[PDB]
Amino acid sequence: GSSGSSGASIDIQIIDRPGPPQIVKIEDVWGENVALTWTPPKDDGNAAITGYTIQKADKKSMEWFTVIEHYHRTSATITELVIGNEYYFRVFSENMCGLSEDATMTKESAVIARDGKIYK
Repeated sequence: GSSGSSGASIDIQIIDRPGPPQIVKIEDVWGENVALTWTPPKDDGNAAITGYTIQKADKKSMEWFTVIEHYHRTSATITELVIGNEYYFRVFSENMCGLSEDATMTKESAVIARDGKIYK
């Protein structure tokens, strides 16, 4: 097919805390590293999305420890992971306001193990 769309005369410039990422998935997990994959915002209209803060936590103390801040890419490889357990992860949104009030937590947890299934 073929179609387009263009035409508007308004500048909705309403600054405010950045929302969470469209979604957050886990590319995969191998050895003692985890691969996270979050999608970009649908807004992206206020403050150049500086980056995205990642936080990992275990199902033991559910403690969140700043993994990375003011990032760039949309994917980051986690480290320091113990094989034979699970862990969570949440991606935040920064720019100027601060950290997104809410974070898109992986629908599921990543099971650490010395293996990798190429499901894609």
